Amino acid sequence: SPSNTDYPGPHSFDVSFQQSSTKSATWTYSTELKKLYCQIAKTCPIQIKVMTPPPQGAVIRAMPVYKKAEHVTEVVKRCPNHELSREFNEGQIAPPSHLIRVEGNSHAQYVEDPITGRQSVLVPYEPPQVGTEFTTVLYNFMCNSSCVGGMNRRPILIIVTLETRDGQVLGRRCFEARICACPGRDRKADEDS
Amino acid sequence: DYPGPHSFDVSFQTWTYSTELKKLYCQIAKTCPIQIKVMTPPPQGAVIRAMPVYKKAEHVTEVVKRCPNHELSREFNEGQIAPPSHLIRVEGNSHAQYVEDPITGRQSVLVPYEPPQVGTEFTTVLYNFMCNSSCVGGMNRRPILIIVTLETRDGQVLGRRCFEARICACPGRDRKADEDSI
Amino acid sequence: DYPGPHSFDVSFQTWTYSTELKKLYCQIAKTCPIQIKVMTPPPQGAVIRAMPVYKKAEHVTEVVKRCPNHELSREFNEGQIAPPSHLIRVEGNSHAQYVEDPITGRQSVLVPYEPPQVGTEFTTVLYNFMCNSSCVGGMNRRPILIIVTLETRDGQVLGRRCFEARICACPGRDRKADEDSI
Amino acid sequence: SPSNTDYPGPHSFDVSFQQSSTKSATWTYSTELKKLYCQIAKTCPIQIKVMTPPPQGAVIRAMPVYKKAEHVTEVVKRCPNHELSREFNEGQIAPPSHLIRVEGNSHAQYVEDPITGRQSVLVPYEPPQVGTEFTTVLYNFMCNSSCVGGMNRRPILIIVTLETRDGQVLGRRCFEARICACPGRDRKADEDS
DNA sequence: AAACATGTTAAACATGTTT
DNA sequence: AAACATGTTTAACATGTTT
Ligand SMILES: [Zn+2]
Ligand SMILES: [Zn+2]
Ligand SMILES: [Zn+2]
Ligand SMILES: [Zn+2]
Repeated sequence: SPSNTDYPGPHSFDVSFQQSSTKSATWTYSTELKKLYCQIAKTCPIQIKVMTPPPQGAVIRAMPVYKKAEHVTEVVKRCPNHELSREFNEGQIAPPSHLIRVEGNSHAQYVEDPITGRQSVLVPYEPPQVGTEFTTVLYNFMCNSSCVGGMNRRPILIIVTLETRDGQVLGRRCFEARICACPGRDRKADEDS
Repeated sequence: DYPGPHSFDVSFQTWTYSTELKKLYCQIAKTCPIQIKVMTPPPQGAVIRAMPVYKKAEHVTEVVKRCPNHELSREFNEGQIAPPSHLIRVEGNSHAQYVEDPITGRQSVLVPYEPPQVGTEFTTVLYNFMCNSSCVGGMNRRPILIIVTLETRDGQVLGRRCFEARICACPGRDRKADEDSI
Repeated sequence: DYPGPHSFDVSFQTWTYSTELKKLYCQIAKTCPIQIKVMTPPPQGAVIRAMPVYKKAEHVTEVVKRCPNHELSREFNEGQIAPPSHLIRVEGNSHAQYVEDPITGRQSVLVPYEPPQVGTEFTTVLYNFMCNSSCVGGMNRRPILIIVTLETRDGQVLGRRCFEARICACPGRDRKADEDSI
Repeated sequence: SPSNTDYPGPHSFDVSFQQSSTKSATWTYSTELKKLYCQIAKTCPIQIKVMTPPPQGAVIRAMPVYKKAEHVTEVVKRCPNHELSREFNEGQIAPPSHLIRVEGNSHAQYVEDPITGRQSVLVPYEPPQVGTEFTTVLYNFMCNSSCVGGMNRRPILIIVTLETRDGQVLGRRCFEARICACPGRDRKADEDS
């Protein structure tokens, strides 16, 4: 069952979240809590930062997995309802079963591991734009973290991993993901807890 | 409106559409599913171009771009295929290509046509509008309307349909109130 | 409502019924006893068909099936006579037959009519509703109403009655609150 | 982050606002609230009064700065929209980025601090006209106090400072500035609050 | 049935524009 | 000035779940 410990690796790999506006309540992040609260199917900008240029076909794989020990062995797919619902799939090219999607990147390739059957999504690594210090990747989470027949409100967490073009892990960072309806409210309540 | 040889047509099933007002009310940067329907297979490369333009005769000659604020605000731009100036964007299609006319300077976005899915009866396109219908320094609340055109791989027009677009914050409210004027 | 020649009628004695709201509030997959009463013996094969349909004019044309989750979730399906797609089920009757209309695609369930028990005054049918009135990908909280129809063995209608169905989790609460709106 | 406390200084430095007509609703002042309510790009007359002639190159610098602690460190510039909009900049000589402008004075010089990057505008001090008790300076505020991509309705306040020709502060006065569309209405509502 | 978790639906408000 | 148009801010409401 895939590792979830932070491992900076030779390229000082790192992921962070910086707010796209100046509200914009579509999502929010508890650096303190290592939790990302965000709305379903909406877009989440995630900042990647290295300290030294990674290898060649270097890729960034984002994989979802249940937080709690009891479920870790269960794959994380979209609930039956959404995996068919006309919406979010109609003009889509991405596997309707996959939870995690990346928008704005034709090269993005979705993958199901033949043995573990674990779904994940990869994007070829490209350095930041000139004058920019972050490579930004656009993720989309396709099921509330409470879809019955899916996560059924079981905490999950994302494992973004920087890997060599032939799957060797060069770096890994994790954060708990909780896709809902009122990221604002929920984060707030979660913090008063 | 020009149905053309393939009896080209657009229709709609965070946004809403007044059939009889030929007006689309939708929130900014939110996704707009749009239905395309032909009667006979179009040529081969056949593309679907979506172009914005001002409704009022006063302003038709002025190109339609995103207001300066949005145009250069990391937000929505940062990790993006499309140019930050373009108002119309299409999501869910790597083949989608954005184009600026060298002479007219007009911005538009094309997407290669493809028959519907088996059993289906519509070629559905995903459009995103990236500036409110009121951005100062942009549309400055000047009504605009979208011109979706089915064209031949080399730019020959095969059909054209058009509806008024009004991307705001309360498409519901606005639509309703806009329905009160009668 | 069409009483018909046999003065056909439906009535009610985990669920509850607002007589004056013609609304049935009941929990999912729980059992609903429904009372049938005629005035004169119906024909011979005479059947009682229960069909679901959306109350709102907007959606009447759309068939009513179980949401995808329930439709294919071993739970409630595994060992079952009836099709997993069908919303309405009848328990306690081997003769009960489920039917999908080839043309309209509409789902429904029939049960052969039988006079009441001796001394009794009602033909009681046992209905099960298999999806909440709010299942995403199904009724998506769109009010539906049941159409129980007494028909002739060959499908001729002899009578029809109808009540609004709202299968939820707290029929008590919902009913009460739904009674507060007045 | 620039000081905002009133400091009369050796020359009994003072700023006040006296109404140019006898309506004229282009602006208004709540002496009581220390708030100036005024329309964008329109002209605001501000009265300067000393008690003893200031030094030589003595200047009057007006600098904008956010009121609330959370933003004080952020410079105050014109929102992107106005910094390009053909209007208000076409026949203008002043930096389209600058919020505060002074009209009716060729010697007025706009300045961006190389280190802090803070924009301000200076005007050489000149005593009142004969028989007059005030040196009047004409300011123009170039962005609503709600321009998105700019102040985004964040309260700001002006810091007019009397300084020696080589930047030594001889006096300073502050007032909250809220440039809007209906100074009348807004002030009224603000007072019923 | 109580206290709670969480998606759905919108109202009250702030503030520029039109009349 | 009074009304109108519109983005924003915040809340209430509906309903399955948990206790
Ligand atoms: Zn789901
Ligand atoms: Zn804009
Ligand atoms: Zn269901
Ligand atoms: Zn501005």
